[PDB]
Amino acid sequence: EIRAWRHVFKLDPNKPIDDERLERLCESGTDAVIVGGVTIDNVLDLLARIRRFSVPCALEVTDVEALTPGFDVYLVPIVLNSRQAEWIIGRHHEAVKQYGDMMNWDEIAAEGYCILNPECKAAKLTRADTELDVDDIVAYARLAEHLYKLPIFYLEYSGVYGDPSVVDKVKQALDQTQLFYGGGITTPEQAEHMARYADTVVVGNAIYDAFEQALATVAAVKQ
Amino acid sequence: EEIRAWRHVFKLDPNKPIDDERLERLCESGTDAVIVGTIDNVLDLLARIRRFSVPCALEVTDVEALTPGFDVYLVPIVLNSRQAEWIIGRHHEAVKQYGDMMNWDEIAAEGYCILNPECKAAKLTRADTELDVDDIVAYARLAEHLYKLPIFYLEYSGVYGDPSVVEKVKQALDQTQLFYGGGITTPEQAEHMARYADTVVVGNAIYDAFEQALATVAAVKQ
Repeated sequence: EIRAWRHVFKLDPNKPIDDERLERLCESGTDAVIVGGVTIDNVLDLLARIRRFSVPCALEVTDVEALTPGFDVYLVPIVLNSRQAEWIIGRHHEAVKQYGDMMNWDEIAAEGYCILNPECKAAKLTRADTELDVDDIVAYARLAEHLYKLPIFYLEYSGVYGDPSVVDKVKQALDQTQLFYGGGITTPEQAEHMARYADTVVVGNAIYDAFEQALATVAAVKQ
Repeated sequence: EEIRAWRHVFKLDPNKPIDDERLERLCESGTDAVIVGTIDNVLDLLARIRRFSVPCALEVTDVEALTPGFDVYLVPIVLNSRQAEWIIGRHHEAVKQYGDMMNWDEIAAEGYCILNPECKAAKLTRADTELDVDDIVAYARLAEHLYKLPIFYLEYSGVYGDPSVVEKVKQALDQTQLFYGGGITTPEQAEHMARYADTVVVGNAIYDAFEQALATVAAVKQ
């Protein structure tokens, strides 16, 4: 169950990670490892290596081409602040049309993304409106919680460390919907601060850029 | 209200005059609910409906707020719209302005799949109506297992759909309730859609063929 996740690592399947690092990462105490791009073979190869360990393993499906059976959870982004229906339901429709019959709905959890960094690749691809004040962001969180009833609302700051006060304000609006935070977490203090408000804190880039610090984020959140 | 129990509902257009006689027969018909689809005029119609014992719902299509006094507020989300404003845009605007004083316990989302291109709703929302049964089933799954909406709404407004298609959609849904609306003018048409749809919606027929529209209730109930 995702509700228990407090710290998760996110691995880029196009980025290499040696076996000794993968071991240290998977046995670090993190609650889950998310594979997030991407080819189907590389996704399967990485999964097989993770399965050496007992850590829950999830796939974040950003493109149907890399959709792979065998994961514990399928995290499905909905870009709530996108200007294009494509990134809100369109691509989802295409994927569900083709693969819906083989999907186990118990393993699928939608993530109501609110992409907040304009300089990020995700923002540009999805045509996200990042010019948002806290009230805008709060409105999205409330939509996720009450109207769409998504399992997850996800504040995505990508390569920048977000505003902890915004994360705190969003949390107040949420309840049944879980609050995920991602963005520029490199130090344990950064991890700890966001973890005070976010249900679940996601650590990605630091894995490749500052591995030892990335490992330290676990205890900072979980202790 | 426990909307899962609804089998038959009447939908009234507040811009179309309805006399007290027909309103009363409708409200006392045994229908599970009367859905209302100027603010002082909506309130007037509400008050007239309140003289009886039938649940009254407001389907909200404009940013906002919600006119107070209804038992249930129904919020359409047009899943097959090609524009984000009909899926999240206007909903975001509304929640931003009025979200601090909204009672979500009285609000139910309707995952709409608009299936008649000739209607105003389809044209306004830029709905993709050219959908095969697989397309519609895909929307039904999105409504229940990605989005988690209590209602998936097949809207053929004016035209009578294929009951076989409605059967397939129902077979794809689990906990999400299937509403059907479209061209129901006879009790036979109502009963046949009612064996697959959880809830059938009778609208137009109220105005041009009242006796037959009234007869749709018993057809569904029996």
